[PDB]
Amino acid sequence: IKNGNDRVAALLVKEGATLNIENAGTFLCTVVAKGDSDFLKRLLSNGIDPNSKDYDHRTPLHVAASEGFYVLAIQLVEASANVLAKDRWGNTPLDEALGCGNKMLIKLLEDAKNSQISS
Amino acid sequence: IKNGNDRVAALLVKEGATLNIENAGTFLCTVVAKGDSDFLKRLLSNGIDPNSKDYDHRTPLHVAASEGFYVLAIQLVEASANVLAKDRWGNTPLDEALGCGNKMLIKLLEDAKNSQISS
Amino acid sequence: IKNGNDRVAALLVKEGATLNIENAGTFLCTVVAKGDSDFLKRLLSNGIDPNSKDYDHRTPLHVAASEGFYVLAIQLVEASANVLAKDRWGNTPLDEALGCGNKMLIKLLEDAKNSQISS
Repeated sequence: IKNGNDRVAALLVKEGATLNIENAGTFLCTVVAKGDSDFLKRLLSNGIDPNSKDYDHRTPLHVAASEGFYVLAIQLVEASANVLAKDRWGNTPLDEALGCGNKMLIKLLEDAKNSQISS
Repeated sequence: IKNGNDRVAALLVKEGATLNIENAGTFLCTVVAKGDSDFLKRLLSNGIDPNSKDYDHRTPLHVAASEGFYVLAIQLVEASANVLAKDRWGNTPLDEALGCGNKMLIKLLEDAKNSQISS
Repeated sequence: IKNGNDRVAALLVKEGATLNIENAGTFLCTVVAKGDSDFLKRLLSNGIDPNSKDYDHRTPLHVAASEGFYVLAIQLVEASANVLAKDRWGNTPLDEALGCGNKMLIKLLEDAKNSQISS
């Protein structure tokens, strides 16, 4: 997936494959810091957990909501990632997006909040 | 350095080798979580820059303050990694150290912060 | 858009064309320096996002506030590019608009800021 060879990657999972890496919460939030949207597309297709905690129990939304990757947030929420998490000092990802200020993210956060409320 | 062969590292620095890695701050924010103080000492042996910050602008002082360490903080104090730099959340490491607790290390951190401010 | 042929733009958007550029936020700062309001008005016809910020985190409201414009200030008011976002220097655009002057536009900006805050 790093080299973008999905054809072999597709048949690799068919025969039985999985991702076994450490600090995945810290690793993935580094990827979203660079801003590359192509890289995160094929990771979620292989079942990677999007709610993995970082070194400070920081969800990827904490990095995502602060900077405001509204477009790079639809793919993550397609995996039913939790939005009721907390920051290191205590901050909801939906509240984190609201604090920074983003109308597009607020609507997305409200939809996530509505989905979370509906459960 | 990773393999622990400090003896052979003397020839490398004598030859004129230098340390240069990408996202150094993020690397510094997870080794403290690992707690490899002995391996951390070798990092300071080569004089690596301690002012590196991650995507969240969190210096190693910030995570150490949250971790509530004493021996590592004293070792970090020897490295002299800034005094009080606001992170993404805007909380100074001195405030984080006081808020976290560890009065045995907070008093040392406060004395170090006062000395750093005076200097 | 650059050549001013708005007639072919209607067919292009009907075909489903998208406006994506790199370092977009910096572009909205230099255009208002040139004062091409007619060219700027065409940009909003395609629904370009006005919340983009440069490397200094300066929204188009910030540079317009320093520029002390009135017609453009009325123009970006309809764009609704946030209310008051701190820049690298930490100065809100409303504070910058008030500090710069232009009471003819500052009063309109203050009313727009008050309306944006209420909304």
